[PDB]
Amino acid sequence: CFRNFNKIFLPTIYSIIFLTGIVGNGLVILVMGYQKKLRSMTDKYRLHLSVADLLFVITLPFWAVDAVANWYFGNFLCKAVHVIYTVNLYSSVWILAFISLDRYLAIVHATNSQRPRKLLAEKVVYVGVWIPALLLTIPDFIFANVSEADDRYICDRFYPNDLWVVVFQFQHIMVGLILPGIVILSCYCIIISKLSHNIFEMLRIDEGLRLKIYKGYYTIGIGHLLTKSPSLNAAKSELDKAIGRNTNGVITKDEAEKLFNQDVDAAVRGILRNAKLKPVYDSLDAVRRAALINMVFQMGETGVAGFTNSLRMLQQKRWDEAAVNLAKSRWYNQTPNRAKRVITTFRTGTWDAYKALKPTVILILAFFACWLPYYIGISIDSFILLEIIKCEFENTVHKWISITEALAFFHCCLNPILYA
Amino acid sequence: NFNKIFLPTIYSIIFLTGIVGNGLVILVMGYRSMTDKYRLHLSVADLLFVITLPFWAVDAVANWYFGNFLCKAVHVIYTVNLYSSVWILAFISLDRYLAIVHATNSQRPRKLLAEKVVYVGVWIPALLLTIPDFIFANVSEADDRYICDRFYPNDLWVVVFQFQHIMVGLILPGIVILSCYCIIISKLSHNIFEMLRIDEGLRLKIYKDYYTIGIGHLLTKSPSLNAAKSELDKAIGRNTNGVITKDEAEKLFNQDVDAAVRGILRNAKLKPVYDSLDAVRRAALINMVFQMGETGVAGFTNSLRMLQQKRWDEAAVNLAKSRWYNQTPNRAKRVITTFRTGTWDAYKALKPTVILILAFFACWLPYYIGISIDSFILLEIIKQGCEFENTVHKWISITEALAFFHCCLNPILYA
Ligand SMILES: CC1(C)CN2C(CS/C(=N\C3CCCCC3)NC3CCCCC3)=CSC2=N1
Ligand SMILES: CC1(C)CN2C(CS/C(=N\C3CCCCC3)NC3CCCCC3)=CSC2=N1
Repeated sequence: CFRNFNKIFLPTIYSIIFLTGIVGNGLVILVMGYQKKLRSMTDKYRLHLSVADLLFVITLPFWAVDAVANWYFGNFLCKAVHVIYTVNLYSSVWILAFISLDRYLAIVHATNSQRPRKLLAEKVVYVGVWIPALLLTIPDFIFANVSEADDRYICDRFYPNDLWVVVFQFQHIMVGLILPGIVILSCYCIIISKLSHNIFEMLRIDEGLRLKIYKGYYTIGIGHLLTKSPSLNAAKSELDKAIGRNTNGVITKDEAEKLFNQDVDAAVRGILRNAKLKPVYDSLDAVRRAALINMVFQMGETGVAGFTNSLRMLQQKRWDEAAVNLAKSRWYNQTPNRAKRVITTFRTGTWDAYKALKPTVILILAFFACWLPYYIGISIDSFILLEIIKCEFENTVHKWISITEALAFFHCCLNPILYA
Repeated sequence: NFNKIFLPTIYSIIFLTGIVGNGLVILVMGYRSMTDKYRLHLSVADLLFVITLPFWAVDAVANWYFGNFLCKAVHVIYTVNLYSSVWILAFISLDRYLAIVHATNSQRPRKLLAEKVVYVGVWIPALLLTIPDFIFANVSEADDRYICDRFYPNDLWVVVFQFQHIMVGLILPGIVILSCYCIIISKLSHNIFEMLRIDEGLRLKIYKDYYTIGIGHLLTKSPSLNAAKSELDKAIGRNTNGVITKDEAEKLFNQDVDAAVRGILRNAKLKPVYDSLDAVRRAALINMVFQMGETGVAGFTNSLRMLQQKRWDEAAVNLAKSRWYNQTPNRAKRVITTFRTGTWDAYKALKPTVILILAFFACWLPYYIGISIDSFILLEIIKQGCEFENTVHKWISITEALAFFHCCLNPILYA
């Protein structure tokens, strides 16, 4: 086979990203870099991400000049462009891994374990993400050179065997996607598990945990209504029907968690069906979502849906207005302290009655979305390389790899785009 | 040629030691400590591999006689064993981290991890990684002998799998093991801070008799604050002005503990006692050195005897008879309880885990040196020619079989 339809259209893509990326990241480093005021730890990591992108976007006119006609830059700049691309390739994804780590420490070890969150943001990021990637750039400092093949000069990495190619193109999948990707997905699974337990701890304080059958109808665990029927043996049959064994009126703390988690999912599925509740729950955050779930566990789907003004105020982020409006209700004088805690939870968004993770989820997912078509492409090239699929299809796939790598560069002008 | 005599030698020993060894381990807990239950998973993994070792010997001595199907089966059993063994040890490290660092926070997810996660994470992904070996291993009908091994389409397929092997087999499990150990070593070294914090007290200002900072750290014996600040400024390098941070106090405490351990390990009476003691009981001995000092603690000749003899109830009652106990009861009562129980109750086994993991990696270490050199020549960095190239290939052959002893170090671990 042999190695240009998208080569005068492709340089416009580097230019769009250079113009958006330089202006975008430039004003972020202008705002963040010289400011002292409102700094959640993720903003410090975002500055590291913005500086990494800014350094790399400066390299884009070179990519565009190389794509249009030639490489007039020389030996040193061929190495520099290649080293700046590698540092931005590894640091970016690893900054998101350190951002995901920060979230794990913020949700799981909030008070349980003092911050190492300060150390990762102030010092570790330099020698744990910056320096390794700055040293991983060494094979590109010498193997990347200027070729004077035809009157047209080609600047790229010239290794010696191919067996040197796959060992580095595996190092790229490992350090670039496998190692940081695991960290991010681990945090995203540990959090949602130990965050849907805070709902247990919130409702244990409010509804109460009873391991034996109590009443005013027959009840078990975190307020699980078994039957309205005036018969204890009928309550046993309803208990054994949805738990497994013939328990006989007594359950345990660990197995009580499961029963409650089933009622949480049933209420969540119900909220996602209610015309009034569905948009509000989708608008709210984890803690404020749990405060609304708490209300469904007490009033019910219809009971919550009734609070027209407050639900609209919760949907529109008007916290103090929603809390004041909710205080002027039937519920606030029915259960003064349970409503006091829930209202103040809706007011602040914290567990202070006993930290936003949502923009982080968007940032990582958008980065994953940017690089996804390139990963879809690169795999097919590796599939044809191993002789799994079969020359016209080979060079046409290479074409999409060129455009997807350039469309993936949009990840640079996104961290600044996130501030909407 | 010598490998026709030396490989069956290494196979025979490892077969007998491995079959009699792992066999016992299975039948013991075939009908409960969670660090053992994984050790049972290892015996099922290792015994299956030892069961295939006569095939290795027959095919090293003479011919492959066992057909195409059994060629694939030996390749799969080897692959399963390669990935399960190392990943069980990762889960062993993971369990200890949850047992030491999250002793209460994450109480029993270990009960699930050892019952459920082990099959979805160690067994299933290893048995699904057995697929390339199931396809590519076949019997080559060669001229004078039949050869059993994997034959891939191109040299690229070789690289893809022979590097995948280093990730899910060495980099990924090793990265888990090392990080777990790094956090355990940090939590138990933290834990001693909390002990002395309850006993010698923590503060960021000074006191006198004797100017002191942090957790009973004597700045100067001289009655001059200028010298107390001068000692403090130089203790943590940076300018202090007489004040330090809680996190900064740990740095001074670790310096005080490590220097005390450097004292104990350079003392003939205390070194055999400290080496024999566990993490919790080691901290209790250190606590005593912070109160009495080397010479003072080394004086309890009768007490130090039972501490290194695993007779706790005998040592505790003997120590309550000393001058030290009645003169200072509260602290001494709490330290005696530490030796007696091995728990932090006054304020989980770790050594077999560490030995098992170090012994496993030591077993595999020479093979990794040999496989490292072979990859250096294949990639063209080293150059002596083909003479040392076969010497390296002779090394890999011997070191790979010599690294099967890993199957043996689980039942042998009961010593
Ligand atoms: C991975 C990589 C850095 C490698 N590469 C490549 C191959 S090198 C290269 N130019 C540049 C890539 C990035 C650094 C500067 C040279 N080739 C040609 C040169 C003539 C015009 C078309 C592209 C294209 S896009 C890309 N990205
Ligand atoms: C990684 C691997 C399984 C690959 N391999 C090999 C190559 S296959 C093989 N026999 C067996 C190894 C493992 C499965 C059964 C075939 N070769 C020869 C046949 C001629 C005499 C020496 C051994 C030897 S030891 C080893 N280790």
